[PDB]
Amino acid sequence: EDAILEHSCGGMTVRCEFCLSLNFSDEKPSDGKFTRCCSKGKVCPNDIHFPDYPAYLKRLMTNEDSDSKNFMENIRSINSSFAFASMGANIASPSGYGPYCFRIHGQVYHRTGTLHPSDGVSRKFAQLYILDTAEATSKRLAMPENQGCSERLMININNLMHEINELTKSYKMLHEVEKEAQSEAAAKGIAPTEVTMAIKYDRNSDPGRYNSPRVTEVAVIFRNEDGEPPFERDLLIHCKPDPNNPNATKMKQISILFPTLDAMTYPILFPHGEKGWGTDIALRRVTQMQYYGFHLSVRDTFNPILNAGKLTQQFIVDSYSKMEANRINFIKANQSKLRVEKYSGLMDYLKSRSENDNVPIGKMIILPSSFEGSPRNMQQRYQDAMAIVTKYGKPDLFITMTCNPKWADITNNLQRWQKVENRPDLVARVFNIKLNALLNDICKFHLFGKVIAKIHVIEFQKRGLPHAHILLILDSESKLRSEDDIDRIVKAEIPDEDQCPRLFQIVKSNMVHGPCGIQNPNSPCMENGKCSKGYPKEFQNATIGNIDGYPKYKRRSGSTMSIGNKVVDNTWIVPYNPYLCLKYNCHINVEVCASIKSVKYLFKYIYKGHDCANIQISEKNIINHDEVQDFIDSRYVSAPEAVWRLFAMRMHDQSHAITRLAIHLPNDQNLYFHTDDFAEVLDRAKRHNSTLMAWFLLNREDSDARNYYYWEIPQHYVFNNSLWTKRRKGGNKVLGRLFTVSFREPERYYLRLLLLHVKGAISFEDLRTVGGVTYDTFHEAAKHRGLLLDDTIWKDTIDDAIILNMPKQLRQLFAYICVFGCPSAADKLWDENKSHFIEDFCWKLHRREGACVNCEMHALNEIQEVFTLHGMKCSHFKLPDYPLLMNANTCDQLYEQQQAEVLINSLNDEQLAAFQTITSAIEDQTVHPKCFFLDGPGGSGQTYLYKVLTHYIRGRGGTVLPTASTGIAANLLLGGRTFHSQYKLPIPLNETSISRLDIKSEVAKTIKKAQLLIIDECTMASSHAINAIDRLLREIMNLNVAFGGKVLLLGGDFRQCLSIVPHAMRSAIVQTSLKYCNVWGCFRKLSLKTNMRSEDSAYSEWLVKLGDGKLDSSFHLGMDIIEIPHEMICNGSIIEATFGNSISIDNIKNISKRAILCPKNEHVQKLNEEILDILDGDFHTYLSDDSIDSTDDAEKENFPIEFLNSITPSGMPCHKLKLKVGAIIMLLRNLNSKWGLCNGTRFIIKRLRPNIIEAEVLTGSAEGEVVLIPRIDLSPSDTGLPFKLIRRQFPVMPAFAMTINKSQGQTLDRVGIFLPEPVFAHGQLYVAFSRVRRACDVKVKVVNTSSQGKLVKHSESVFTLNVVYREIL
DNA sequence: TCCTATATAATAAAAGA
Ligand SMILES: [Zn+2]
Repeated sequence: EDAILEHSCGGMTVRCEFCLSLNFSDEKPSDGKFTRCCSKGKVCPNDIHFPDYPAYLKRLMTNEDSDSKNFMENIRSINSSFAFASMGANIASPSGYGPYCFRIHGQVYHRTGTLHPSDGVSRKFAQLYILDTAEATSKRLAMPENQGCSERLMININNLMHEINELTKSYKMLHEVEKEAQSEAAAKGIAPTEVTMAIKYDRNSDPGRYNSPRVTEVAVIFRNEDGEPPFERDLLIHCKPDPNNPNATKMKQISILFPTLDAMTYPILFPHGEKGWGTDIALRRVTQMQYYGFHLSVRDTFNPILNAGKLTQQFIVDSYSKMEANRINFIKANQSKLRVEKYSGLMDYLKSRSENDNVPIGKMIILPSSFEGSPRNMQQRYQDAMAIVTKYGKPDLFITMTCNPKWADITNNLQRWQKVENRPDLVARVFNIKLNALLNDICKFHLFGKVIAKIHVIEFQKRGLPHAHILLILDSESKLRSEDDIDRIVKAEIPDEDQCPRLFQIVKSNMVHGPCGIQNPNSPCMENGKCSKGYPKEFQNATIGNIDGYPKYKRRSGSTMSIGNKVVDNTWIVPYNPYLCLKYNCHINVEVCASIKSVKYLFKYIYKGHDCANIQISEKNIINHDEVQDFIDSRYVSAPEAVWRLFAMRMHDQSHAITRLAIHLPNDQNLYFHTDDFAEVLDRAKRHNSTLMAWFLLNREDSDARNYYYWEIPQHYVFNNSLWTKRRKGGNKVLGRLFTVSFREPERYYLRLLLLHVKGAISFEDLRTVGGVTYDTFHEAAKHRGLLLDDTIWKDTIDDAIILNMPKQLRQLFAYICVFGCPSAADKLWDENKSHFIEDFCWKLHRREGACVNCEMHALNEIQEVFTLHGMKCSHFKLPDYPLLMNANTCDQLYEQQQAEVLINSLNDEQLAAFQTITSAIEDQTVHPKCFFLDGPGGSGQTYLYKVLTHYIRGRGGTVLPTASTGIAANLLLGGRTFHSQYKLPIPLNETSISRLDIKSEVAKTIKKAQLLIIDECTMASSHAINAIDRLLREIMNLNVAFGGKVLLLGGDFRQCLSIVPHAMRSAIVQTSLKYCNVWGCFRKLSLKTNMRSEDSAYSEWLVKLGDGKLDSSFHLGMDIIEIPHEMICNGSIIEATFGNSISIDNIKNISKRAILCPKNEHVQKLNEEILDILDGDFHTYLSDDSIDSTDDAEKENFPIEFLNSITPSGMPCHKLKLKVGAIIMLLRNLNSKWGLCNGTRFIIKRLRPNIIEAEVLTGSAEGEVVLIPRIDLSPSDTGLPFKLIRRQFPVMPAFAMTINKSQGQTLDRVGIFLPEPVFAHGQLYVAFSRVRRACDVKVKVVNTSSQGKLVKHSESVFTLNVVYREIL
């Protein structure tokens, strides 16, 4: 009403003294000098006379001239025609002959390979194109109504350009060059060709509106590995021929950093030439951002850059691509190589340093790239956002705001000739002034109560309108716990027209409807559903009960208004707040979050880079109707985003910054040193102090610091130059976090516990000292303080095993408990029960109770084997230590040679050919990249080659080092190890990832000697992991050739499901795969598609077709629709058919192989319960104890134990496990991969007792050994959850039914697929069908729904969706 | 919206109330 007045910017009256520049009053900085317009007084024009803009072009740009309308419509084409330089593009040529240059979207482009390099080697060039987006007018353009600039206009501009432009004499215009290319083509008879670009639209857009001419009309499409804009692009200059000298070359190449590129590329914007602003005239030398900043500003004198219609959009989008690429490359080029080594190691090396010895010291570290989109930067932002939630608790309010193009402030400023779409600068500046005002109201004015913490991220839509998502964590006093509070903040109904007319109009247009969420929300094909026909229903109450985990607000039926000749009721009014909507006239949606799980989904807004789209380029021939089509997946940048990034405007803001503290052993710190300056490091080392060491000094000299614990010191002090100083500026609170340390180093784990609970430590000695008595080790000190976990559960588990009387298993149980579970005192258990553990060894070696030596040693050695695989040693656990024995893997050379000869004879013809190529490469002495990828359907053929190759190489005396991506795959291969263990790659795997293996370590020597390295499942391996293997191999060898010139055999099948990513769309997922990595070019493909099926050869052929998406028989009914063979479909209950009518303890072994597969985990849990009920037996309930590892005692209050019990994150055991004798169970942890236990290893329960479960292995090498599985501590694999849940439960899950993606490696004799809803991934259906060898053994049941079931109404046949991404295969 | 392989340790740079 009168009280609420719309926010007014106040006009552009204010101007800076240093330079004339019209700026809004709010934008003025505190100092009084505007940074963007002139960098204070630092930026000034050079003293060169500035020519006036030519009159004829100015009259055309304004509407005054008669032919002005035509000029504005064709500005993109006219500018390109008179330009002196061109951009290269790669397009396939029909008939093998193409014109030298072709026109795409109104800009001249030249085929890659038009200029052949004098060196004779052609650099790879990334592809960047400018796309018009609104090519709906192509049909009118094709029609000869005008669409030629009227001819007279072209002649008049051409005459003006020659008279006023000096460059014309030196360089020919593109329009003349294009004619010459056509003339050469005409003589050869090469046909004229037309090139067109199309975008497959994404499902995210404003409802019913996309690609609006008003929202955007120009964009850059670019493809690069990490989404960074490409530095290397091809620009070719055509030079007018000189009669005097034939030496001059017509084609020369200029890089993105050529000095006068701007004047050459865009002639209309700078007509006079390389004079005035076209030449370098910025003074006091000026960075690229500063130059663009000066030009894109509004001043009284006419500015060509902001008043040129479509060209203005192209200039801004092209300039952002050039500026970002130049900054990223310059920073990377000017980077010193850095190496990190511990202080103890460097000092030891220096004392024993060999004179004149060149040895690399330490591990290489690669510093992060500047671009925000790069993976490492994004991961840090997510971790920082997560800790604000952990400390301040669950978020209370989520608010989203979107720009309105018809806002009064944007319209009044625009001059009559300009249109909102043509000028991007005003939209970005007005939005920033408004967002800052709303942000201030919420926090500075305490709107919606006191706000403690805030996170805000701005993302641009395909239309290009900017929208910002804000999350607010309120203080405890104002937290919303009542229906009365929820109603005042959020309202979901149409306002009374008489009571509040202005509000009624704002709600009527901005928030009238929400797109119905039925497969496609934006598409208006569901016209009825699009407006007022959506999920919300008349609840009639605030009901903040989290029924579905989302509160449902009050909606009352019976109120409706007329919009677009339609009636929309209270069913669909997006939740809106009155004061905010009245003040800023734009769509503001306020929603309340009442579940911590709701944030888990919402936090993913901060994980994106640029918008992702799919573009297909087609070349067509007029003479004959021949078209060639190619598919490119590339990032998209709109014009409004580019102006936002070019100016210094923030895209992410967090209220509290985070400082990371360090936990280090007493003599080991971290020093980072440049490789060349080794001598300086020795002097610098004494001075360097890490955060922990500094804390000791602050305690020694300051009384006040004693009160705070080590974790809280960052909040009250700041670190500069290796010292801590008090902070008196009232600066942004910094939270402070301590990292988590793993049990692999026991002392460091004990140190973390002491720092968390001990305060006022003068020096390391004080931390160990407790109650006036020093203790020799950190572990002893912790026990006396009493901050250690109880070991009662472990003692009981060991006692039960002794009663069982099976000795070998008891020794294994001790190893599994110590490595995975954390035992405070392992030594005590071993000493008390030593006789029971070593009883078997005593009986065989020394008859009955004989007295001899090494009986204990033999027992300890068996336990040590499990420790070696995980990397721990017996000394760490304080067990008695005996020196390790030595054995040789190669064994008999004669035996390996004889076995190899027989295997070679049985190989198939395609297989034999592969053996010959791999053997030849090992013999060849030339230094050339030697990487081979073995393709072909996943199956028996690939494994047999690995066996024959290993035998042949061992026979010649060389060594092979087999490794595999998954634990189950590793068990099959001899001596299998997970590739993440062999090369010790970091678990997050960001772009800057380096292997932790030491160059001089014994393991490194083994990799150097090995002739061949084999990876069983490349499909699972991500691009980052393959890159890290390349760096380590290059470092160990002296060569710089890819992969150290070592033969590699990364066999894999790409039809199977790709590696899961936390959030991505089709365009995002394809780029991270091995195919889009740079090293892929060197790889040479060997094909092994010969099919090896014991029976039902027809079934194998059908599987390949489903995987390749070649089945198009029913595609006519719908896209991606296939028909299952009739015999397989089963109306009857899938449980009865797949597992058999009879399920009993007596016959469980016969039906053990069979299993049921379902797409979503929820359905799987329901099926498992029913089968368990039918089985005879008595239910035993094993409960679990769950805790959150935390740096703060209060953090536990925010997430209560009752909440932790309910959550069951993927890859973790259930809180309440119900199991009965004869059930099938699957291990969820690798444990001992070599012996047989793995990520699968399904077992049949034999006996169940408290604290111990006895099972028999149904799959893998063990095949029937009896293993006892103890409780172990399991932690969530994903980092999405804010807290780290440590839950101890038997690592087991009921396994009668498994999700399709958990069954990639298992082989099942009979399988039944139950599909409640259609599949949603890369290889989902293919994996489910592939498990069974023959067609008769698959039974499928489909539930009828909108997209699946009997799609033809009169046809009794069932159709299901098959999803395959064509680009990956 | 969903699905979840591996399973240990986490960067050099100035400046404000
Ligand atoms: Zn200025």
